[PDB]
Amino acid sequence: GHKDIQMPDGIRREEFVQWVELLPDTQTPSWLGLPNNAERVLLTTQGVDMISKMLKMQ
Repeated sequence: GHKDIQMPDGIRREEFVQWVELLPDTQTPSWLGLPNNAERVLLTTQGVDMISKMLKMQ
């Protein structure tokens, strides 16, 4: 949505590390700049891969 990642104001290493630890832990592909549906495409690809492997399994 309208939310965006804000860069830390700290000047030392420890502040940056503390910012990384505090990251929301809900990463979406839009963090990287990709569209949010890239994750859905990847999941679809992995599902088809699992289907292919289990088909090879019998």
